[PDB]
Amino acid sequence: GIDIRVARPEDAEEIQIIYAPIVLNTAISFEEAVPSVEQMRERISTTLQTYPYLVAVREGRVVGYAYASQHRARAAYRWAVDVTVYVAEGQRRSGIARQLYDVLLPVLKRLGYRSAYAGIALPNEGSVGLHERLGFQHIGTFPQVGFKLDAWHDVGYWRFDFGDEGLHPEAPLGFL
Amino acid sequence: GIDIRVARPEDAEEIQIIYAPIVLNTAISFEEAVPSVEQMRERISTTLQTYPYLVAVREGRVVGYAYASQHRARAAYRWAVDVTVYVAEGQRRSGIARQLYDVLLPVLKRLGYRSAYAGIALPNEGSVGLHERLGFQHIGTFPQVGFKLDAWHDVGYWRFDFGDEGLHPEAPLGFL
Ligand SMILES: CP(=O)(O)CC[C@H](N)C(=O)O
Ligand SMILES: CP(=O)(O)CC[C@H](N)C(=O)O
Repeated sequence: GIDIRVARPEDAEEIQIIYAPIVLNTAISFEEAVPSVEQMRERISTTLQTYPYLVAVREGRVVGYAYASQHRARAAYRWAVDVTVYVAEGQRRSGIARQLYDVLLPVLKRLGYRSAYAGIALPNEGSVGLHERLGFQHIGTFPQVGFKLDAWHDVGYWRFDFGDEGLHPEAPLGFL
Repeated sequence: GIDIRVARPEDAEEIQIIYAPIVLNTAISFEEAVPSVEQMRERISTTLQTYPYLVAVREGRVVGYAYASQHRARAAYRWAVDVTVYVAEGQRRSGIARQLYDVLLPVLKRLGYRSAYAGIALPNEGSVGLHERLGFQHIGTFPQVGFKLDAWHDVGYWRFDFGDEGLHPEAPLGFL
């Protein structure tokens, strides 16, 4: 009942089940083509080489996942990280989401990142409240920055601060 | 006498001369490695395959350049584009920058983009005023997102709305 494990490439099929509808029918993800199970399988592997990738299991099945990712490419951005959480289309009011974050965030802090950023396609008052009750501060919005499903969607950014200012290179999740 | 030209890889050298010290000792660019002339020569070629790359020439020399680049990776971001302008560290109080934007922006609009974004490392009253008097809206700031030269830097984003809501795929600057 909502236990959080480190993900694995074998969990690709159940992560795709969650992600496929989001891509086809929502503007939650700004992708337009559904990645295959094998494609999701390479993503998980690639991510785990440097970043945490978590899954939330319930009754022995994956009902949610969360992974971190590079914020930007330039060197001076290395203490910044993107965070991404998708719960399965129904077991929300989450819950699963807050928990996935309750594990992902402290692990991020340990590795040395100073800030975490979440992209939230607007409107999504449910997703917004979640982040804001975790401590995320809204720091900006890119209006009409994207076009999907015959509509112009804004993208807002929420920052989670870890603090600090001594500056040493962010270590990676033990290179899986 | 302040003339705006479409860049070509032969301008690589003079582009670096402007850009190399900016990387070494400013927070304007978050690159840490100083790019060579060959590296810059490949960036110009690659950019010109899809995006406009401009230079400002006066007295037969480059005094400012400007280029467009992909804003984000995912498909629904395809009508959004990043903009970058660097002028010569002695020919500023520009001038040059305004003339670059006077050319770059309308090209972008005719290419089918709906919004252009400029990322400004803060503080910079010089660059901020420029964008504000051109029509850019401040849409947010990423606080302490970068660390370089023993200091944490905020990055601001300014948006230039081209308008429209009919949505046809952005065309490239007549590919090389
Ligand atoms: C709108 P987008 O595709 O940029 C980000 C999607 C999701 N919120 C995430 O955190 O990955
Ligand atoms: C403020 P800046 O000039 O470093 C922008 C960096 C670039 N967006 C990135 O991909 O890191």
